[PDB]
Amino acid sequence: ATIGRISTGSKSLDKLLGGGIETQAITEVFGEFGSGKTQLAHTLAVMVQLPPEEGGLNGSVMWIDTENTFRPERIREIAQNRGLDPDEVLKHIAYARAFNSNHQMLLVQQAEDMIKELLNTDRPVKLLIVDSLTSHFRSEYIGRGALAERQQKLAKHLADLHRLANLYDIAVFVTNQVQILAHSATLRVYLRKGKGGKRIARLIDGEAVFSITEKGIED
Repeated sequence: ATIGRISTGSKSLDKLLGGGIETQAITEVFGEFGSGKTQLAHTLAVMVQLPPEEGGLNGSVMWIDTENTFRPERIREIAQNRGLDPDEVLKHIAYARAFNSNHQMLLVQQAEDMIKELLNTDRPVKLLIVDSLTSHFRSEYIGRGALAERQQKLAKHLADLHRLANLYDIAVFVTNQVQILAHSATLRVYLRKGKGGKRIARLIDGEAVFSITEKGIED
């Protein structure tokens, strides 16, 4: 399958990314608390539902939430302000809370069932969000010997996510709160606060600038 692109809502960020978030890839956004990672996730969960000529993939969404940070009313606000029906957009997000890292890993395997079910409908899954990818792993695997153990378990989790992205033509979008470790995401985007309330994005391995608004994010 040819890869698809999803607009982030920001022309600046889309250009940095080569035309938006890619399917058949894991895109990791990382940065400090408050850098806008979850706002970008909320915006993408709306944008992917747009038709292709507007920057979406006519797609539905699966969301795995490790920090109780998903806000249905934020989805509804972004949707309405972009001209979409807020309740239809929300209904196309399958939502699950992961209560520890082992549950998080099972939920990714569980997601394959719904992905297969929706694959030949008019709104197949096109975006899988894990927010936060790392918070449970950081809490649970700590101290001497934890680096190797945590990295190995996260490598398996990311291998599972890569398989879903590649096999079913899905964009996987993950967040990582960061104040030397290896990472296996396809593309890593560093996000930080700038002046004037702006957020600044930089690829790791120019910079885009965007604001957080009633439309989610935009230039």
